Amino acid sequence: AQSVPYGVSQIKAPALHSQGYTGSNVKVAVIDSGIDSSHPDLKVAGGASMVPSETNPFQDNNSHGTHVAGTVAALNNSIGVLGVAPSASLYAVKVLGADGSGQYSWIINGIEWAIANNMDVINMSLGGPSGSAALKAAVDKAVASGVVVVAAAGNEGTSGSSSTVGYPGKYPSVIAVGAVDSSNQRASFSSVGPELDVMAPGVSIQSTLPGNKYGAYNGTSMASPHVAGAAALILSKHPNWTNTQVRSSLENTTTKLGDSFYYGKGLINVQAAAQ
Ligand SMILES: [Ca+2]
Ligand SMILES: [Ca+2]
Repeated sequence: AQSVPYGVSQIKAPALHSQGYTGSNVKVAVIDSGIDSSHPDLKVAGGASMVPSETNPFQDNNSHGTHVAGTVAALNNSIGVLGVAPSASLYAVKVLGADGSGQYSWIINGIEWAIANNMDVINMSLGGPSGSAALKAAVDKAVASGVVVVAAAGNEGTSGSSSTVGYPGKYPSVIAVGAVDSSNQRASFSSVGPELDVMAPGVSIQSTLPGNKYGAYNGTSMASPHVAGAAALILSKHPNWTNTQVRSSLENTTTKLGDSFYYGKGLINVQAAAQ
C-alpha cells in the first residue's frame, strides 16, 4: 500500500503529477550521508563518496540521506511513500559520515563532483554556524554553472533580532528553507533571519529509512528536499528555464505566511511556480 506524505500534498506536487510532470530526466544530487541502495522504494541513478573512511556512497550509516532522498523522489508504486518528484534521477553524494558530521573539504568536493556531473539541482540538508571562503566559492560556482542550490535554513530557532540561519543557507546564491507544521505555522526550531528564503513542511515528515524501513523526522533538513523536489518538477515542465527562472518562480508564487524575518516569502506552491 503506498501513502502520499501530507508534506507532498501541502506544496501541491500532486497537481503537477496529474498534468503528467513528475521530474523525469532531471538530475538531483542529495549531498548528505549517502543513500541506502537496498531500499525498494528508491531508484538511485549514480553517486560518489567524499568520505575517505566510508567510500561507498550507497551505504547510509546515519539514516539521514536516505530520508532526504525519499522526500525528493520515493517511487510511485505499490509500497512505501511518494516523493515530490518521483521520476527524478537521484545521485547519492556522500559527504557525511556515520555520526552525521563531515569536514568542509568533503562537502566542497561533493559540490565540485555535482557540478562536473551536470546535476540540475543540489540538496544540502546540512549546515554549520561558520562559513568558509572555499565553501562560498563552491556554492557560487554551482549557481554560476546553472545548478539550483537548496539548503536547510538550520534548527537554531530564534535569538531576538539576530539571524540564526546556518551555512550554507546563509549565502545569497542558495535558497534557504525553513520549516512549517501542517497548519502553516513555523516550527519552533526553524532558524530565522534575512537570509531565510522560503518555507516547506518539516514537522513529522514520513520518508524512507535504511533497511527497507519508513519513519518520521522533524527538522529544516526535512523541509529542504521538498523544495529540491519542487525545482525538479519545474524543470521537467520547462527544461529550458535557468536556475534564475526556477528560483524566481518558486519565490514569486509562494503562499504568504507572516513576517519575512520568520517565513521568508512563505510556503512554496509548486503548482503555481511551475507555470
Ligand atoms: Ca512508493
Ligand atoms: Ca539564502
